[PDB]
Amino acid sequence: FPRVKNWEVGSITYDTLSAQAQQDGPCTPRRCLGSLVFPRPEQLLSQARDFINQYYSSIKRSGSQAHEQRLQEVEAEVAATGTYQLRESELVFGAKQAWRNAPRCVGRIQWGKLQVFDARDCRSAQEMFTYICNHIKYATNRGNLRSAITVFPQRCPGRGDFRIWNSQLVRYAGYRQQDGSVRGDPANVEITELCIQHGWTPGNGRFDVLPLLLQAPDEPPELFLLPPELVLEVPLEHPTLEWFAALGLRWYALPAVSNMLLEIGGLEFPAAPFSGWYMSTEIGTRNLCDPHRYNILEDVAVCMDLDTRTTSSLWKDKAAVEINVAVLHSYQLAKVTIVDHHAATASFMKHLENEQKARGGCPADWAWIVPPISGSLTPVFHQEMVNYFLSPAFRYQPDPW
Amino acid sequence: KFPRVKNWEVGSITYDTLSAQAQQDGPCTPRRCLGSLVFPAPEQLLSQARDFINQYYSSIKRSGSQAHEQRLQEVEAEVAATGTYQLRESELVFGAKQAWRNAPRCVGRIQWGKLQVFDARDCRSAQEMFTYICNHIKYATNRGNLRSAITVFPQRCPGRGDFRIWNSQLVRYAGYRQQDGSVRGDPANVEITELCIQHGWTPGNGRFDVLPLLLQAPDEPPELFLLPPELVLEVPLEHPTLEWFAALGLRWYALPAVSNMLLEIGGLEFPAAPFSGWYMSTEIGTRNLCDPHRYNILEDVAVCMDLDTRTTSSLWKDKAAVEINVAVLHSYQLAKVTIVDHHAATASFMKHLENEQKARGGCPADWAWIVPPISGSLTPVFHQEMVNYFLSPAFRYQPDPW
Ligand code: HEM
Ligand code: HEM
Ligand SMILES: CCN(C)CCN1CCCc2cc(NC(=N)c3cccs3)ccc21
Ligand SMILES: CCN(C)CCN1CCCc2cc(NC(=N)c3cccs3)ccc21
Ligand SMILES: C[C@H](O)[C@H](O)[C@H]1CNc2nc(N)[nH]c(=O)c2N1
Ligand SMILES: C[C@H](O)[C@H](O)[C@H]1CNc2nc(N)[nH]c(=O)c2N1
Ligand SMILES: [Cl-]
Ligand SMILES: [Cl-]
Ligand SMILES: [Gd]
Ligand SMILES: [Gd]
Ligand SMILES: [Zn+2]
Repeated sequence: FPRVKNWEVGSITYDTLSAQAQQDGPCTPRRCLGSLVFPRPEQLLSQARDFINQYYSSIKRSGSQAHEQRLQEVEAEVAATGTYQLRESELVFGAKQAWRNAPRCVGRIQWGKLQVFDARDCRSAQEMFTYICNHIKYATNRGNLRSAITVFPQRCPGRGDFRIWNSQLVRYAGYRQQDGSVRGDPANVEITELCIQHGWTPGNGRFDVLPLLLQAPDEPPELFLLPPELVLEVPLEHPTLEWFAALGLRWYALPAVSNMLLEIGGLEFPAAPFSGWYMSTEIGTRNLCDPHRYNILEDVAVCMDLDTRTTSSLWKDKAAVEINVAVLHSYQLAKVTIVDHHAATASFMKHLENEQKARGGCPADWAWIVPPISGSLTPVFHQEMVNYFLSPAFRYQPDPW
Repeated sequence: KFPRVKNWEVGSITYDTLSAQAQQDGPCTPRRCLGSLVFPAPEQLLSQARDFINQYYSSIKRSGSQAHEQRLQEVEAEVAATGTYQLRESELVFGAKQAWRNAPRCVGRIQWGKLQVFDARDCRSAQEMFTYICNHIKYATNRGNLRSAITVFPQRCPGRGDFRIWNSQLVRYAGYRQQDGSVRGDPANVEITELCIQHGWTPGNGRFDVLPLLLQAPDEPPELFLLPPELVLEVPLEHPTLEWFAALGLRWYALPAVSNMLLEIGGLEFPAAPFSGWYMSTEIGTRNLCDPHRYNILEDVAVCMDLDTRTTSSLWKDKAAVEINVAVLHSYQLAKVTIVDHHAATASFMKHLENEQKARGGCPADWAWIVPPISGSLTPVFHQEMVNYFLSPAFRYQPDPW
């Protein structure tokens, strides 16, 4: 039972929950691979039993009545068909547990508040688009963002798969050059090349919201233009740097992850987009200041008249902080839900104490919980953490080509 | 079948073949990663020594030669006759550099080849130990132009107790448990402060009181020694544009000299071998001054800056910590004392990673320690995957002598 210390306070806890880890991670006694982003048929019934048992434990209903009974239908269901369907409540309870189990999510204090749009009866690329559109409208909610996941049908053999080709529902274009250099978002240059190579007419500039390459089983994808009134965006301005708005920066309101594979009770949903709301450092520090992203750090520093000629003026640090200040200011003025890295990390500490008394620990990936600016100024920096894989869970999956 | 490692900023990909040589085992399993934890028979002495000698004769391109096999037999024979063996002076110098080279949480390893090794293995008392230590401080400080050095005291050996330095660093500030349960001075040093007093030290009552050295000779109680004030170079902290900052009265010392770690070379153990380089500014500005459990100045600085401290989304914490690091850098440059900022230091660590990949096929690195505690993704190490593992020779932690 791994001993875990908080170095700010001196408190000690043991992670007893770690003892139930499943799909093994990448580390061995001889080397640690915790800093790697992507680390490297009678079985369906075993993962199926375990999830059903997890369900009835939560609802105070282990050992009696329907506990026995639901174990049988999935037995018989896989006996005849080779797979099974989840009760709508299970799909809801599995959805929330997989969020609860995501080691890299700092927002999990919210895990109990989630809206599951059951789209298991989906049947075409036109059906998805409206299911995605109800999601985006429901989650955006005029800027009062609400956590939501939409679950499309569970993959089966013999036929294809529902898969959203974009990493997120809202992404910006990336246009190349004679010199290769990208106008727009360099992270999305690939999916931008597939969107043009499928019908879309490429826009002019930096923040062109990409279309949507949606793919119904077996058939090639179809482009879908997003309603410009459905894509809530926030123009970026700074509370006191008057020229900041003139930089013409923007970001969208809804972070909606549309390529991860949701896995409940052994069933694999390759299309199950979840959305929440942003922590401000994601937009201000990574999206805008990463060297391989919008890479605006130096442009902002010039406007602040900072001394970029020496690293020890800390001009990068100063410009980055104001970029974050502008993100937070802009989202609040637009009345769009956003959380700063200080409040977010402090709620995660509260989440860890919650998870300690409830489940005896919490899987957390320290490198992704600590925010990308001001890490030791947040409490999670001084908190030792244990990282492992529990089920149900979200997983990464190969790109569909 | 070797770990593939990606740099996300540039796209490059390498494989860490050196990790397969990992001479020991860390805390992680396929079940669970514990990488974020701060603290994770002659035959066996023989194979450790054998591996080091192999290493030493590889570095001098005498791999598998006459001298090489001579030394193997010599060591084999001396472990048989005495239970231990003795390092040659050149072996000791090579082993101390390799221990630095191998330290996975050190971001300054671009420097690992430039290390001054003082051989103190003939040391005989606590009083002589004090003289070697004072010479180390004087040489490494060098009036502000810092030089990396290590002084290596007699090795652990059967029949005799250990040489130990009780202090965690050669220069530390006292932490006096005030009567409110609070602390005046550095709270990380309350324990060693209590010990110095208990061992005869007359304590001061300032925030920046330099601790005496508690030096333990084999099978002897520790003995108190005061550092000559003019040996301890300090930097008063001022800010280039915030003139009230000087009125905080903050100081820090020039020489970071870690004195409580164990140096391991070829199975031999040196419980007392203090080493010193120079500071990266974030250690002082972010960790030592702003950690809530250290000097914890962040809020008092933000109030003085007139930041809005009632709400977190004003980023007052971030703004105040950035100005504290600016003051640290400005002050050390003013005083002409070596210091490196986290941008320069992480840039040079990327070059070390590239040197080490051509040289040994990889480099053991602890990502959570290499990425600075502010502005992480603004430095290139943030976007570099890393493989953490233990190679020997090595610096290791060891239990406190008391
Ligand atoms: C409600 C506010 C939320 C906030 C502020 C938040 C914040 C974050 C952040 C900053 C990350 C860092 C990962 C990255 O940037 O690539 C992350 C990871 C993640 N989040 Fe959340 N999140 C929220 C809600 C949710 C919800 C509703 C779900 C799903 C139901 C979710 C699932 C995940 C997953 C799967 C990851 C990646 C975990 C991994 O790769 O191991 N989050 N979150
Ligand atoms: C010359 C400039 C140097 C710089 C800028 C530097 C920088 C650093 C920093 C920032 C850390 C993390 C420590 C912390 O945050 O508490 C560290 C760790 C460390 N450094 Fe260096 N260092 C330097 C020289 C040296 C030398 C000369 C040695 C030994 C001969 C050394 C050995 C170590 C070790 C053993 C650790 C801890 C590694 C571990 O616990 O696994 N460093 N260094
Ligand atoms: C490709 C970029 N990285 C590697 C993965 C993208 N991703 C993976 C899933 C977690 C994640 C979270 C955010 N932000 C959020 N707050 C949320 C998105 C959805 C619910 S909350 C943004 C991106 C990602
Ligand atoms: C005990 C507290 N933690 C765990 C480690 C503190 N420590 C010991 C390990 C290395 C270390 C390095 C620095 N800084 C430096 N630049 C140096 C010190 C000596 C040469 S360079 C400061 C403190 C520490
Ligand atoms: C190499 C390193 O693991 C990589 O840059 C990680 C570090 N931590 C991160 N943390 C979050 N939240 N998001 C990221 O993309 C990353 N990138
Ligand atoms: C618990 C956590 O691992 C701990 O606070 C670590 C994180 N990274 C660090 N990195 C450095 N360089 N020094 C430290 O003391 C720490 N502390
Ligand atoms: Cl994003
Ligand atoms: Cl220090
Ligand atoms: Gd101007
Ligand atoms: Gd001023
Ligand atoms: Zn690990």
